[PDB]
Amino acid sequence: VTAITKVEREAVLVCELPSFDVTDVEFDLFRARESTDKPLDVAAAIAYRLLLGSGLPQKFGCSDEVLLNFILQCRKKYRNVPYHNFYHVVDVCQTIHTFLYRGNVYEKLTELECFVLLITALVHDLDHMGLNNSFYLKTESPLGILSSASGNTSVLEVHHCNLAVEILSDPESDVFDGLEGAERTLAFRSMIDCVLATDMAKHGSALEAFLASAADQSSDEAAFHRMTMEIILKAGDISNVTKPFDISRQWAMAVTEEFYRQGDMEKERGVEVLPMFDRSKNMELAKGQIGFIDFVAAPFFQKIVDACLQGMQWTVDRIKSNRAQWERVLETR
Ligand SMILES: COc1ccc(C2=NN(C3CCCCCC3)C(=O)[C@@H]3CC=CC[C@H]23)cc1C#CC(N)=O
Ligand SMILES: [Mg+2]
Ligand SMILES: [Zn+2]
Repeated sequence: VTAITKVEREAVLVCELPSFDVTDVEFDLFRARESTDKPLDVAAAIAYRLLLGSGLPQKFGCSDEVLLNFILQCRKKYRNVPYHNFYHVVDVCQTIHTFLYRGNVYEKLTELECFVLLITALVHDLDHMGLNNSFYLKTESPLGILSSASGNTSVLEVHHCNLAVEILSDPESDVFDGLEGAERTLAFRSMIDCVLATDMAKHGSALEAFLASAADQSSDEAAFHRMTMEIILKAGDISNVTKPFDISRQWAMAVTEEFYRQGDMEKERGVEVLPMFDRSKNMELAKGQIGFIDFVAAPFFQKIVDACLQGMQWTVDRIKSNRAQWERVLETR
């Protein structure tokens, strides 16, 4: 990777965010973006203030300047896509911080596990092109061909991991350079394992393994820590429906557009498209969000909360409240 310059660092350091609190469950990233000329500098400043405010990089030997360089090297590898961009990953990092520290999930994990989680949120979708794993496999795109020949169908998640390793190989952006021996190894393994767990083809497997390990904890403490890390990255990743309605709605507009674009691209390529990805078969946003809530997100959050993450109850309450709002949109169309 090329060196981060003094000017690039300075353009982040000048951002003031008076009147925002980045640790709060009601924090609004859209309003932070809209408040400035330079929304990419503001988003970088949010991630910087959040990580330093935690105390964790200081604990684990990561200097202020290595932390910032890492944040800016992540930023340069995100694309100009509608949803899977630098704003998504800064949102995921902020949200995980709320789960650790307002939902008290930090009680279930070591400090080192918490540091790894927050860093991993920023690398978890590096160089995403707005196309899912099925696109690559069905169209025989070159990365699809490499996946099948190679024997791993998590085409996207392996790519994100390759680029995380690339960034951390430069001493100027290695946030894990203060760790020793076995700890350094734990960090790399954890990071990678968590990123691989974000592929929605493993959603059901991940959730079963978590609920099994939570039913003991005692019998295998290490497997419970590992699964808790995976399940919290996954929860941050699909957290848009746990936010204030107007924030939730903006996220939904953006993801929906990436679905449509994939569908246009498959059609172009002679592949027959599922109707959720088809501009021609949909009108309003409401029914899609109600479906995502009923069939994926509401059961996921209620199960993790009931099994041991009791301090995360507000997520369920806000999901139910957003869903009633979409329901009203439908029945008074
Ligand atoms: C805020 O809304 C949303 C937020 C996220 C997703 C995601 N779905 N899936 C898949 C989609 C195919 C069906 C099988 C289950 C879920 C992904 O693999 C995406 C990539 C990684 C994680 C979740 C992502 C969908 C919606 C929606 C909607 C809507 N139709 O309104
Ligand atoms: Mg992903
Ligand atoms: Zn993601």
